[PDB]
Amino acid sequence: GIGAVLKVLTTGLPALISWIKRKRQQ
Repeated sequence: GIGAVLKVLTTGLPALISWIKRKRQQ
């Protein structure tokens, strides 16, 4: 999505740490 490029910018915040989080914790 062309317009999603700007959206993902914020979605990457919670998804960034979520990656390492799921690793150890839920």
